[PDB]
Amino acid sequence: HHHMRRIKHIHFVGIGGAGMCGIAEVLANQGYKISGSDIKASKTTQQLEENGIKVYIGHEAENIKNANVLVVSTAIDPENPEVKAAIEQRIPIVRRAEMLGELMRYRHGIAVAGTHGKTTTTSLLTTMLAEENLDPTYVIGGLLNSTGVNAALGESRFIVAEADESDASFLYLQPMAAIVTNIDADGSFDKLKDTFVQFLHNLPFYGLAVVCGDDANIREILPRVGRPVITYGFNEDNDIRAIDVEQDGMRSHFTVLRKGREPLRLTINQPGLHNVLNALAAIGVATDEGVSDEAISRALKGFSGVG
Ligand SMILES: Nc1ncnc2c1ncn2[C@@H]1O[C@H](COP(=O)(O)OP(=O)(O)NP(=O)(O)O)[C@@H](O)[C@H]1O
Ligand SMILES: [Mg+2]
Ligand SMILES: [Mg+2]
Repeated sequence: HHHMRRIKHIHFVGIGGAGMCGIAEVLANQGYKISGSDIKASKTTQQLEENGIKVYIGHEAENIKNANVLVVSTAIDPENPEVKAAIEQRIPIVRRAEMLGELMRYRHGIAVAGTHGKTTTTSLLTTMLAEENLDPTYVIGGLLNSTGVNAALGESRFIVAEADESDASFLYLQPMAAIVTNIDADGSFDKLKDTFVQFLHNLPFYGLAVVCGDDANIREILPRVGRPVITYGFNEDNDIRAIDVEQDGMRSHFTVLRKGREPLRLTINQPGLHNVLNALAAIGVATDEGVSDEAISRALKGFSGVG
């Protein structure tokens, strides 16, 4: 991937906050100098230090020394001393989602959205690409148990990332493929559906959206999407269907049907009908990306979960 013009030192304000340390880890593995700051030392900050990322405790204006850009979680608060010093010194400040957007530039990015099941689905799809030997970069909002990290840099073109709908963060992403697991109510619910539509409009006109056709709210916004859509679910009118579902204690067995493919029997190593649906979402993108049946089966059968 190309260098970012004149960016050598990136400083994360609130690096112990959610979503921040995974981006910092990927950028660090790419060769950027990564520093950060946070209110209180934590298991996240103690660890970031262990991989060479200096993590100041307490926000002092001097913590942004030598930084070329600052990363904040969502909004820019001028009352924060590091933020205020950066504005005084004309240092750029971007939100986390915009920095994640830049990791997708020049990559084949897959953004996993939905109200529930993003972390699980992102993990499943990442494992499927790993099993196909496609070494993906990934950014998960949780510990991938198979690797022991939230996020890692891969050498392939792929990056799989959680796409957060809160604060409309995911509109800063420019993916080549997207998942929407569900759109659940519990601003207004109508604005929220609009933003999911906007998110999919960020796909290129030829990009793929894999969405759960069992969800009535997803079904409602499909006429507005204007991109290639593949629906998954249990219902009969889905492009991708799990049938013959058997809940077997901590494991589930099902058959996935896919247009132009022979029926495929699978076992997912996690309980719950929602995780069969999450696996269908990952299967959808993985199939389109060329992942073999064997890689999909191995990934699902032995799935170590997300911490
Ligand atoms: N498809 C689903 N539909 C509804 N609930 C689900 C689904 N998948 C998982 N869950 C539930 O959501 C909980 C958290 O799952 P997770 O995969 O971390 O979701 P997320 O979309 O990443 N959530 P958040 O990042 O907190 O907005 C799970 O432990 C389940 O209780
Ligand atoms: Mg949430
Ligand atoms: Mg999550």
